[PDB]
Amino acid sequence: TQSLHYSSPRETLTDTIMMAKIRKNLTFEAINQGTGLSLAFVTAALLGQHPLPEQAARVVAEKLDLDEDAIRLLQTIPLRGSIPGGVPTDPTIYRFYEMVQIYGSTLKALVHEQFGDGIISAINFKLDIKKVPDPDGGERAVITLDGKYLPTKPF
Amino acid sequence: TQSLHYSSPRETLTDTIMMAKIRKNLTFEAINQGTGLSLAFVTAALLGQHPLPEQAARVVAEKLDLDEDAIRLLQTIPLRGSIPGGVPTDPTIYRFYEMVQIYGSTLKALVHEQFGDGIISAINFKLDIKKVPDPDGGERAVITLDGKYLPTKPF
Amino acid sequence: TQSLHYSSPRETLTDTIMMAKIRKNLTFEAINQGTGLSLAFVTAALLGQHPLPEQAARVVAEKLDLDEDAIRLLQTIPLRGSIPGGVPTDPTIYRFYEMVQIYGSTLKALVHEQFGDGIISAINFKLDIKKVPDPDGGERAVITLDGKYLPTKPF
Amino acid sequence: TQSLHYSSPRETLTDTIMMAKIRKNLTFEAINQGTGLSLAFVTAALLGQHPLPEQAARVVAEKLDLDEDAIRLLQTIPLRGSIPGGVPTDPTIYRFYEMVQIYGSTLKALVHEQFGDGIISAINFKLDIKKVPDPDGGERAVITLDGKYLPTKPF
Amino acid sequence: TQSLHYSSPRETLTDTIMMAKIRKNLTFEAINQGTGLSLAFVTAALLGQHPLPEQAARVVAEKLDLDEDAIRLLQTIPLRGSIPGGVPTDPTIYRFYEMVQIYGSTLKALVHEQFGDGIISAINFKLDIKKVPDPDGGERAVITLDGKYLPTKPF
Amino acid sequence: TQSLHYSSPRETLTDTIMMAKIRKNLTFEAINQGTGLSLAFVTAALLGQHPLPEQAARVVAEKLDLDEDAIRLLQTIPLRGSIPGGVPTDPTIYRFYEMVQIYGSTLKALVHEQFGDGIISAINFKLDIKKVPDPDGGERAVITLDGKYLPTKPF
Amino acid sequence: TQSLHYSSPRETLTDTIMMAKIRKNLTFEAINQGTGLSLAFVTAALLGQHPLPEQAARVVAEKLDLDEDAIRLLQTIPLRGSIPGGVPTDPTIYRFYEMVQIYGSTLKALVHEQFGDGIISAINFKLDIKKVPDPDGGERAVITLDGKYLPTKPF
Amino acid sequence: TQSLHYSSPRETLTDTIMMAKIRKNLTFEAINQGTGLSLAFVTAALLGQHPLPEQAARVVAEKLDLDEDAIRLLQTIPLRGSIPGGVPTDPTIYRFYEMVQIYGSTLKALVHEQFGDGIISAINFKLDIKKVPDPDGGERAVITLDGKYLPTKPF
Amino acid sequence: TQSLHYSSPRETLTDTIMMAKIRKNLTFEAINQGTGLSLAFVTAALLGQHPLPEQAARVVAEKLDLDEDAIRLLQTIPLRGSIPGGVPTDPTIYRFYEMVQIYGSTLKALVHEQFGDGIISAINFKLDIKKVPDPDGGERAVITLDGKYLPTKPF
Amino acid sequence: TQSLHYSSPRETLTDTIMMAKIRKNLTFEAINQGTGLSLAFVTAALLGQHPLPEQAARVVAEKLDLDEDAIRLLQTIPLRGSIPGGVPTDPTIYRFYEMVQIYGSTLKALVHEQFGDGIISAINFKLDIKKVPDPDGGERAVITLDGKYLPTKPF
Repeated sequence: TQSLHYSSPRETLTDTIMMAKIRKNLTFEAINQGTGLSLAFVTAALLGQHPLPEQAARVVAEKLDLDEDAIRLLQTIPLRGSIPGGVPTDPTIYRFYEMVQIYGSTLKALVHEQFGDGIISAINFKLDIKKVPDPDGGERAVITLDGKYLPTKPF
Repeated sequence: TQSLHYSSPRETLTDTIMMAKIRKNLTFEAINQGTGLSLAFVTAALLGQHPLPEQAARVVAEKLDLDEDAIRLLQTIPLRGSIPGGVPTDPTIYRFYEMVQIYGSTLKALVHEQFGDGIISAINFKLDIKKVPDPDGGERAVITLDGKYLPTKPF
Repeated sequence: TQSLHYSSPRETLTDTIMMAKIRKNLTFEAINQGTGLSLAFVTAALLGQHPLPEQAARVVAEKLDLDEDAIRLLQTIPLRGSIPGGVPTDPTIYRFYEMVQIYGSTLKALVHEQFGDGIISAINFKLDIKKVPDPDGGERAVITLDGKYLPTKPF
Repeated sequence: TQSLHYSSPRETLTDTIMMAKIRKNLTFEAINQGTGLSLAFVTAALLGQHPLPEQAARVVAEKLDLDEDAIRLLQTIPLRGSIPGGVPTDPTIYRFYEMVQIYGSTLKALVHEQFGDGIISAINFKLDIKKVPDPDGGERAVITLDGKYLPTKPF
Repeated sequence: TQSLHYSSPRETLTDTIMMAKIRKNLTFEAINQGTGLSLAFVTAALLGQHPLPEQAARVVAEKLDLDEDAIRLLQTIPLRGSIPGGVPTDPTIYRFYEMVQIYGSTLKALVHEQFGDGIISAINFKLDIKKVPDPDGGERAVITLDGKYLPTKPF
Repeated sequence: TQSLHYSSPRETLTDTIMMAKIRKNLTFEAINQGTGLSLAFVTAALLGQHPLPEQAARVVAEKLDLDEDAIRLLQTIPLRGSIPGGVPTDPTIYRFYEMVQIYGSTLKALVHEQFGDGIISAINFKLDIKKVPDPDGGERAVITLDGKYLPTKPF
Repeated sequence: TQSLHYSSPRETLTDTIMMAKIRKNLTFEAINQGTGLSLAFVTAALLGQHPLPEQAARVVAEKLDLDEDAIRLLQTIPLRGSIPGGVPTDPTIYRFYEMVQIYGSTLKALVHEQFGDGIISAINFKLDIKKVPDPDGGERAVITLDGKYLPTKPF
Repeated sequence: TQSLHYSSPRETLTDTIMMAKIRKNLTFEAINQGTGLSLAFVTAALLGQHPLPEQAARVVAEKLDLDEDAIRLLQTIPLRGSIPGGVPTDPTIYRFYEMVQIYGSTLKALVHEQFGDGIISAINFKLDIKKVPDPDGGERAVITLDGKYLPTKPF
Repeated sequence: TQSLHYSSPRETLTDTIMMAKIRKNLTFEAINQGTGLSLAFVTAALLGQHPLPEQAARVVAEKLDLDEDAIRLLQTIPLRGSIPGGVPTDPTIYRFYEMVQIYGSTLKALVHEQFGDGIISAINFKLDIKKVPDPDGGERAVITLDGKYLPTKPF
Repeated sequence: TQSLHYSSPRETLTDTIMMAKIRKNLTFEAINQGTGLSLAFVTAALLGQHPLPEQAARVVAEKLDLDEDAIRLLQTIPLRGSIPGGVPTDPTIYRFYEMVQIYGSTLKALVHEQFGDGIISAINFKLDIKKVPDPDGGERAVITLDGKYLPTKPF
């Protein structure tokens, strides 16, 4: 599996993808139909953060009119990172950034209390987002971060 | 309810709290017994990120030998933020920071697709962490971020 | 409703809008006539910070000679943020930045005193600017920031 | 009128003031009674961002048990700035920071359109915060920024 | 008068201006003949930091062979700031930056002693530079900064 | 003449000086009477930016009740720089910082046009502040930066 | 097992350890005798980057005269990170920093080629340093970084 | 041997190289066959961090369809550095960055203990990566950093 | 003599120069033959850091196939600075950067001890590089920094 | 020889050294008599950038009245770096920083032309400063940087 150490070719591909999606007024849910993969994984891949397996790349390529060069690039492992410079200003992204700023020390404390020394993985890891009704009217998003506990063992 | 615009008095209190917890070899779960509040909220408060109601402040104060000045400070709204300088280096905290760096644009995209313009709140918001078994051996942490959808409406 | 996680396409559209506005010597007030929306909101959208509803987008597009791709892009939710790098050097923008630097702790202190724990929203939010005469000669700007109070409650 | 070019002595006085306010469970509104000055100005002065005139300094000192060294220091012009490092992490302050990040270019645009070249002053300037009911239940903060227009004229 | 909230179109114009000036081997003094404006103001405008009024723009446009689009853009209020990133490395610019680094606290102290609380304006402001002989051989530059004092008064 | 490569000793001495100046209600002009040196030079020295000759160090020491250790430290060449971090937030200091941000490229252009390649010195340099009335009411500061021209010649 | 979200207490302990090591002229190899653990791990723990098991903590505490509070702190999981601000200036540390700056893209490229998508762990990880003779005279250091491959798999 | 002090021409060549490698679905191991040099060195050179000797440049050029301009550029000494801005966000590179962040002080300590004052070279230096089975299933990467010891000797 | 306040025109010219130098396989010493100027001065000019006198500009232009526009640009005083962002990552440049980081306070201390208050000039300044054999085998660079002492005198 | 990975204890020692040197009015030249070492090396060590061998430490300790704890700490290898934050503001240090900013690319270019690929060492390295008369009046400093060339060779 090929990989890139710089982001500019994948950012160009992502821009080609987004302009086709907006021109055709598609949803990510619709683009993902037939990949057999979870919506969050494929969306992240279309946005430049994961490789797609070849079959999923060709399924999404048919819906967005991508050429063979684009299909090849969609299968490459990218230089990951979706917030240029690390600190977002967009309010939607910032709220998730803010959760980590405020609750980061609590997450560390409770991980070590309940699991032990080590980390919760961001690689052996699954993300998903669910819309649920709010009991007081309106809607809520339940974002689930599901990661393997990897212990730190004295050697 | 009183508030502070600078963090040094609360950091001093947090250090008093942690040295009592380590000296007495207590868990956060044990300190929280009798508050009637969720473990994640009270842990964040002990770590300097929330005010406690007076009853919860006095319950935890009895377990950690805190004086009346400390009880008063525990009830104040703090200057929040738990990662000095915004960018963590500790690997445990960093993994949560990393999730937002990689999946931030995906979260934005799927929020706007499934909810619309606006944000998922970090204020009308609940966090919790659950330990569950991994089907392949080991354990996993399921962290749930549960926030109200607040729309952006043209005016 | 479509959205973008990166700013380059909306920055290009904004430049197209600004060069047409300058070539035609139009005002924002004149562009805004007949949009059904407030001048501050539509101006922010033209400058790349909000989506416009379809009919308002078509009204401004006719005055500025924009095509159907530009009309679609005007309706997309953007990656928000109008000050590259966060810190402005332009004196006009800097004064508003400076108001927050100097009065930020005062705002926090009085929000908590008069409302309680939590925030004043920048999303459930309206801005407007009004010109008033100064009694000592000259003119003043009255800028109104009108945000919903969102409480932080123990959970 | 004396002044300081560094913040540490004034930060010590602000800490002494906040610890007294919290000990006595006072409000800024109650501390301000009898100064004849606006709540936002006097609050900012107590938080280290303005000098107070002598009579106002003596009124607030009597409620906070300040001594003569502290009364003299409260009358000094400080090195202003209330957000260490410029970028806030506290959510309450951040929302006002975010307002400028999002609408900064819009404010510039409308200032130049409605007033002309130049700035809206942050010095010939008045700030106030008002609480009002939201018609849908809850409350809103109406923050007014009232600044003189100073034009940039070719010489 | 029109304005821009981003610098790229004006940077392009400034480049066109400088390339014609170097190609024609002109001085700013000669370009400024007949504008009715001072050399420092017009030089700053040509370098992208001020608008020119229409007739002065046409006077400089004739000497530099600029088109009507360029003339219109010369009349726009720019996004101001002449040092990318804020910190200069060029020795000539750095010396003026260094004067403020070293004497900044002295300037604050003496402004407050001789004028009072408030600022010396950078907008109600005139700059000029004169060359005078040095009595011990050589030449000196006398740069004069002439700014209005704007008091900070209790409100 | 002794020198220091770190600022903390002169920062402590500057604090000693300012606490005495405020306690005694002195002006810098009064402290400087009898040094035979310029107010701006001696003020900068008291604020940690220059050494004083012994005679001048003893004159200011008598006014401020400084001891022989402080007199020796006043004669030491300091590590210069009066704005921690380089970027000021205090409005009074920032205005002078802004003057360089806005007019830095103009200063460069006109130095090279009127003097040649090289720099205007900040070392062979004199600073002075004058207060003059403004015709429209109020007052203006005329700040004079007078520096040697030092050419850059090929080698 | 206890943990800390801030580094100040472990930095204090590390200083106590280092002053005893220097006063007693001990080596890390001698302190490590009888801990049952590897020299690199125990050295990192003494320098504030790992917890020690209780018995190993007592072994090193006896050699360095540490008390029971220090022994408890040695067993706490710390806030990890050994380079304040991320970027070292010390030449010895900088060379290892430089290896990553220069070869980072090569490491990523060869990890993906030889293992696949994912990471080489810094937690399931062992470090050791060995001294070997250089054939051309002198000595070399062979530093071994031994990390588990953690794949990124489509989900 | 020619060299460049800026990276953009070499970044263009690296892009041409990566697009060819991806188009032809080649491995670095396959590209390196016939150079007689180590895989890590040649990979780094292809990624823009080393010059290649002429014969090695011609061997890799033939597999990637490089022309004579590109062969000459591959032989030039580049401006080295593979992480724009110094701080990586890509998780694969970050783990190696994190190794230095955590163990940097330990490496310094053990270098000085086992070798003496001075540095472990990053120039007289060899890097290699080896894949080995993990006894518990899966695989590990053994990365060897092999650097000359250069002492700091008092002169 | 003309001057520029932005670097992009000389960066383009420097690229033109280096592509010709590499294509032609020239040395800087060969390019400089016949200018009557020092290799370090002319090399810095070619790399965008000085203007050349006309005679020298035409000598280098003939060797490099530069046209009359490039000759005019070579005579222009540039915006100086050769390390984007100030901090180099290239090992060759970094070593000189490191020399100042390590010995900066020593240079200050010894300048003030041996010369007095003031600076060693980087403007009235000459740089040169010599290669000499090392007694132990290999080679050494002797770099000479020769600058005017400029005293700081009270005013 | 012992070493430290943090700078605070050595900064404290350096302060003790400088206060005794200023109190006794000594020169570094006089302190260095009888050490057997060069003035630049010993000055750097006193300023916290090098260890001294034991007998030289005792020689300087006698002249500055340092204790046995101080003598031991003078012998430790420090965490090196003499400019907090990397960027100096002091004019005397800044001039040497500026020499590297301006001539850094020229130094790289000429090192590669005259030596080859690799670096000029900052560790196998000697620095000295000499005062020489200027033929046009005044004095100059000749600073010599003498570093070993370390080649970068293919492996």
